[PDB]
Amino acid sequence: PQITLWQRPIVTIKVGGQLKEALLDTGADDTVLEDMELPGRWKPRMIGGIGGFVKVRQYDQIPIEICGHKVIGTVLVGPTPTNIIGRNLMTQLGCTLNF
Amino acid sequence: PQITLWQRPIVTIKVGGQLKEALLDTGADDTVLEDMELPGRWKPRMIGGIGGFVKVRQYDQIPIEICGHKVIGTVLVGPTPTNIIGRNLMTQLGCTLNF
Ligand SMILES: COc1ccc(S(=O)(=O)N(CC(C)C)C[C@H](O)[C@H](Cc2ccccc2)NC(=O)c2ccc3c(c2)[C@@H](N)CCO3)cc1
Repeated sequence: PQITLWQRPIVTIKVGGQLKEALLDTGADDTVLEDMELPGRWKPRMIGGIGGFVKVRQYDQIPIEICGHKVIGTVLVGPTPTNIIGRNLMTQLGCTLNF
Repeated sequence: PQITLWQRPIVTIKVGGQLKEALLDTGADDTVLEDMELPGRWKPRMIGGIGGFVKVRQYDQIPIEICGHKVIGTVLVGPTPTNIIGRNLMTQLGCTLNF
């Protein structure tokens, strides 16, 4: 698809069995999801953004379906107010910024 | 330009007389710059990032030069870790996301 930016670039994802909405975010190094239940070991991590620093849980090699395409990568889980799809997964969709 | 996302999409911009590096950010509704002094008056505004809400200054009708392009819009100034270009300016560039 081609997605313009007159509104938020929001897509449907499926992770941990659940369908969710998420934001395609070229400013995010990594993918950050709102608190949910995910299986497997994780490791604590700190990320920094506009509101300061937040503590997230880092999950490795987590499968995520984005608009029907299965990708896999690191997923951070924590108290973000919005599900965010980072570059680490957008590369795997073959996604580009065009102007 | 077609920009892949294997690395951060950084561009040089010219604003308020000054040359600066900023991040192309589809997850940002609005453009946000670190403390700067801009032409014109501002009003207070609260914006919400990954760590919570923060007070910024909203300047309207700020001209900005981005990748050989001239644009003009609202620029927010406040405690952001990195300068970010939001959708409000990227639409003026004609940016799209493409899978
Ligand atoms: C290592 O992985 C990460 C991933 C994401 C982040 S981040 O979310 O903190 N962020 C990094 C910088 C560029 C600020 C990138 C996103 O662009 C960020 C995501 C977000 C969107 C909505 C709500 C919370 C977070 N976007 C913004 O901070 C942002 C930027 C501008 C903006 C708004 C938000 C609106 N809430 C109000 C007006 O304009 C940091 C580290």
